[PDB]
Amino acid sequence: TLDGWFCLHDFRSIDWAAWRELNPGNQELMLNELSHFLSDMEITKNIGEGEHTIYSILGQKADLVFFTLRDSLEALNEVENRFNKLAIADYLLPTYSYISVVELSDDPYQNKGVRARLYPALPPKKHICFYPMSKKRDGADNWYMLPMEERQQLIRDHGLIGRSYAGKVQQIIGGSIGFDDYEWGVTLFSDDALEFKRIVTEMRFDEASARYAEFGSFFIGNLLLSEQLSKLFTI
Amino acid sequence: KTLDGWFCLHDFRSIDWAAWRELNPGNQELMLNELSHFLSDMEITKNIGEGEHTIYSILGQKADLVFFTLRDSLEALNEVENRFNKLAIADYLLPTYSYISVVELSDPYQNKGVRARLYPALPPKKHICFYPMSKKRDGADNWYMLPMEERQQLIRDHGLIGRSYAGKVQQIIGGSIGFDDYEWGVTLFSDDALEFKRIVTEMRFDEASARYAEFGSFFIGNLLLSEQLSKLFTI
Amino acid sequence: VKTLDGWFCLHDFRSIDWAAWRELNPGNQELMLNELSHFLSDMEITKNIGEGEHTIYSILGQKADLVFFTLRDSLEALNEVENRFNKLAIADYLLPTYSYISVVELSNYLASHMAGGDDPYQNKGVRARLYPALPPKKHICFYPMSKKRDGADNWYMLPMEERQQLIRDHGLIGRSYAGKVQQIIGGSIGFDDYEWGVTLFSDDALEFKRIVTEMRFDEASARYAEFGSFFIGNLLLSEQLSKLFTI
Amino acid sequence: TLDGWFCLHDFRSIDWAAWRELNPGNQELMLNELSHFLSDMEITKNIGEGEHTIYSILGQKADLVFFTLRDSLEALNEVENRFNKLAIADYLLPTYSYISVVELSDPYQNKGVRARLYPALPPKKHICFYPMSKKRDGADNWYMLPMEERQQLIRDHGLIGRSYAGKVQQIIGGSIGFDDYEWGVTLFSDDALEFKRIVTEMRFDEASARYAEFGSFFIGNLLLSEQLSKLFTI
Amino acid sequence: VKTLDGWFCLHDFRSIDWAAWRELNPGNQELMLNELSHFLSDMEITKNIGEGEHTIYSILGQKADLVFFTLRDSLEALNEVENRFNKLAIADYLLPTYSYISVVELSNYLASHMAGGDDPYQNKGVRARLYPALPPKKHICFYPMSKKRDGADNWYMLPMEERQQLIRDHGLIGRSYAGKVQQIIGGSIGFDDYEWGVTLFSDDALEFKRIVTEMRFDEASARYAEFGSFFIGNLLLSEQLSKLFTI
Ligand SMILES: [K+]
Ligand SMILES: [K+]
Ligand SMILES: [K+]
Ligand SMILES: [K+]
Ligand SMILES: [K+]
Repeated sequence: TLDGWFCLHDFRSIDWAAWRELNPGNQELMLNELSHFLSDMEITKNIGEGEHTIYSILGQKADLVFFTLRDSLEALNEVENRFNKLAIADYLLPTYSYISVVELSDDPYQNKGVRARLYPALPPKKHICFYPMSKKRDGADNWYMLPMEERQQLIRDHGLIGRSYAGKVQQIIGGSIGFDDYEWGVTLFSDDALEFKRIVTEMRFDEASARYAEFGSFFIGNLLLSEQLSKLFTI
Repeated sequence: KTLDGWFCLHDFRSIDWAAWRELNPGNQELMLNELSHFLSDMEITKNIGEGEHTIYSILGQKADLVFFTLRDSLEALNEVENRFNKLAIADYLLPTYSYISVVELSDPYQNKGVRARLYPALPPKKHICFYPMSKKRDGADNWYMLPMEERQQLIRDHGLIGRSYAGKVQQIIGGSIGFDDYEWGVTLFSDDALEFKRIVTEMRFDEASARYAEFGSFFIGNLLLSEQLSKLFTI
Repeated sequence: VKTLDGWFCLHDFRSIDWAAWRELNPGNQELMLNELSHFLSDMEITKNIGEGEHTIYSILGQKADLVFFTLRDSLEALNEVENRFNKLAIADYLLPTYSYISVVELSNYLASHMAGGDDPYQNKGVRARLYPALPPKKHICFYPMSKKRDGADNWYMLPMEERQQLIRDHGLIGRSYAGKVQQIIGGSIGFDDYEWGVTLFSDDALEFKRIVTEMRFDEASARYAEFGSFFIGNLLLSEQLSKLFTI
Repeated sequence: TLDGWFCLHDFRSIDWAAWRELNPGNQELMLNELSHFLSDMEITKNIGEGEHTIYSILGQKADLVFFTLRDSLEALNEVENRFNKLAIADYLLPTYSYISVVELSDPYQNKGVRARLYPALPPKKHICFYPMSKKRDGADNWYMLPMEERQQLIRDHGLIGRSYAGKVQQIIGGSIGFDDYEWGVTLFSDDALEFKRIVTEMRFDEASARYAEFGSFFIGNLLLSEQLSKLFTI
Repeated sequence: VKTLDGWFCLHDFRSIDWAAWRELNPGNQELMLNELSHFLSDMEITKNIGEGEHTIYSILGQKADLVFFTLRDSLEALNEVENRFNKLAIADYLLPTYSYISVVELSNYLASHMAGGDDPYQNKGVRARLYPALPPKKHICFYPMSKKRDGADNWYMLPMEERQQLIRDHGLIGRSYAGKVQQIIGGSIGFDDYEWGVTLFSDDALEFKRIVTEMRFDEASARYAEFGSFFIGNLLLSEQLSKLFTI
């Protein structure tokens, strides 16, 4: 398999109780520093050395997710440390995270059609859906014990689903074997959140997932631009 | 395929009685008045027909209160969530659990009986019961690997039980595949709590649930009107 | 599959915040304990009029320091006890660690009374089970449990007569411990995370270990029982609460 | 099944941050109170009413374990409450605990049996604790086995512990009805590698291989009362 | 089913409390960083006299920020390092998030040395594996694991000759990533919650994903492996600390 950018899903909850105690002046300074940090990220993306986006997560799991993509673990780890060193980061409590690397099955690494997948531009879709997953190794339902022939056939039929949801849902698959607790981090983008439920359900009735898919938690959110972050942190 | 309605937020909170006690009577009253106006705007959204909301006092240590909110978009639902947390009193309402889903039903949308289910008016029943569930995918007991006909039969016989409790137990089924950790969010309303125990027990002896259902935690509570909030928060 | 249901129950486990408690002066500790004694006397009044029950046991281990087992005829009454308790000044030092909600349950697998076109709730023998007076046994044992639904071992796919047989044989063991162990079975399907909440009372702790062990070799439990956490404790009277909260 | 002393495994973590903020004056006073506490524990030991020991645990699970044995649940709980009421206990955060009773699958007045039911804790250099239960999962159901089969398994299992005798001392505490697992196993040895050897060897015997379910494992080093002041001294 | 055992191991995962650390002035932060430096210099001495090893990596994600992998020849020494570490003033800002105790292990499935009535612990080649020098690779990968004992897939019920074949085929994959991935196998049966603590080192993190994936398709792991949490990190030298702890 061919690998692309290293990915970080960073889920945060806003400590409103502490944030409320800050005067408007200091709240302004911390947001000013954040905007500067966000402009930094934008520059890295403009030179094609990374990607990033922010979505507001629903429910008590988190308030925000910071999805970041970079060319190396060193180039990903300093973003994480640089972010935590921000003043406002004290009010962004860690609730969950995920580490992965963009994954995909004559040089392919120059094929500009393949580059668009390994180093994907993040679409500004209204909504986002994230969940980790793994392939089962339980009794008769053991994905990794399947023959090469049958196992590939399951992947074939599975791919036809996402193929049918083209223009409705965009997927980013990140392998996490050796990097995190599950085997894949799946990120979905769409302007209609209902499409997330439809594709994952339709997938769940397909044998590939119906028999071998193990799922972690599901996180769903809405697009959050810089022009929306200010009113968000304004009580 | 299914039909979807309002997006749902079950927001469970525990009351920080230790912290709340430290507030003088004056400050406690101001925060209640701020909450009162918040609920007033919730009532506006309810009247205009762009959602619903209700509050119940939960029994046990899982929570003290549940804020069940329904809206016509995820943006609107996240708005209520953040706006709620920005309240002064919210600092004393600690998050213990939450669930995200959308009202689900298996043209119809302009059929005045269907929309009544997809956009349900919350009845002022004396008790509520909530629990998340999922259909199992474990060996011989795999719901999503069953033939279509066998599935319909199991759903059919399951449906027979629900209609037998009509007039005693009102249900709201919220699909959460792609939205949360389980596959459905079940909400029951009844004036007799024991009806919850009767319908869920009877269901559990039906094959659809007996063989294929997985259950999360169960939350039961009592109806709490806005007028009774002042008395509740008075030590 | 049918049940007779009595009092709604609350097992309220609490841990004592000794760090915060030792900061109060004896005068303030006295006022809080005074308010608690009043609260507990209120509970006793409800008991004396036959509209509920309550008891306190000291739990061993880090799971909890105290359990407050309370029984009431409605969830509105039960919740009110809960809210009223937390509003106590001393409750700020009683940290929640675990709880359970159930209702006293009598299943119809075996009979509890003669069936003669007759109202069971008027049967005093039945009422003594539905609305049980709590015995002042020296020790308590609580654990939630459920019936498995796992492949070949699926309790809820069994025929009625087969479940009857299993409950019957299970019962034989249960009644061999009559006079040594008293049992309160609370159904919690639809009310909590497990399907039942079992409370045992005895003047000898080892009896808890004996009955549960012997049950575990009986097919009803050996094959179909799924257990949660176990809690063991000692009876705590009001006349030794002041000694407990005194450092 | 014969039953002896009631047991408490009390695992604690040291709040170094809060402990550091205390000036050495308070720290010494709290350590003195703990010394008087442990002094009274030794009296109970010498008269023959109970036992106690302390071990420094490795890893983040805990820093210390207080293993206490008493004749009744009243006395055990009293020590537990007496311990928490100590000023120093505020800096000893609870991380894990276990309740059991010394189990032995008129014998009660025989010195030989009493040595088992009411065991003196050896001052071995190391300790190992883990809870466990017997499986009731599908075809692997220990409690649905015929007695004759179950007896042979226990017999084949017993042979292992006896070969490790003198190198590893074991205290089995039954916890059915008392805690979340069915047994609490405590091992003592002057060589921690012996723990790894006996548990490994046991796990290949059909009794544990097929029917054992384990909880968390805790390893620690012997810690005397005189070593506490230098442990808590930064 | 014997093993050769070397240094006792401690993986100490920590997270940086940036909020509290920020409140500290650079004068005090400097002082704590200096104390940490003297601590690591003492660790270097122990390493130079040959009484153990130690290294530090920066973990990615919220699981941790740092891991302090330490190796010693006794549990007394290993626990003293642990106690000394926490007694550091800077340690208050290093919150414990996870840990794993184990000992460097060589299984007897395949031979590590030739026969001869010849003590293996005197073999220079064996000692190099039991008391391994930590390679300064760019990245690290740690994960605990255990062999399954679930129904048909029961590793500990397998015949010896079958476990051998499985480990043999398993070893071929590991031996194929030579010069790219170095492995430290720490046995933890009786020491921690899993049966092994596996530590990988490589200058290319993708090799971790490559080896574990290929391994997971081999029957030994495809059928019998149980995995815990995975931790991925970047190498961090003592001179890089002050850089890291500068806001
Ligand atoms: K949120
Ligand atoms: K409550
Ligand atoms: K206790
Ligand atoms: K430790
Ligand atoms: K990190």
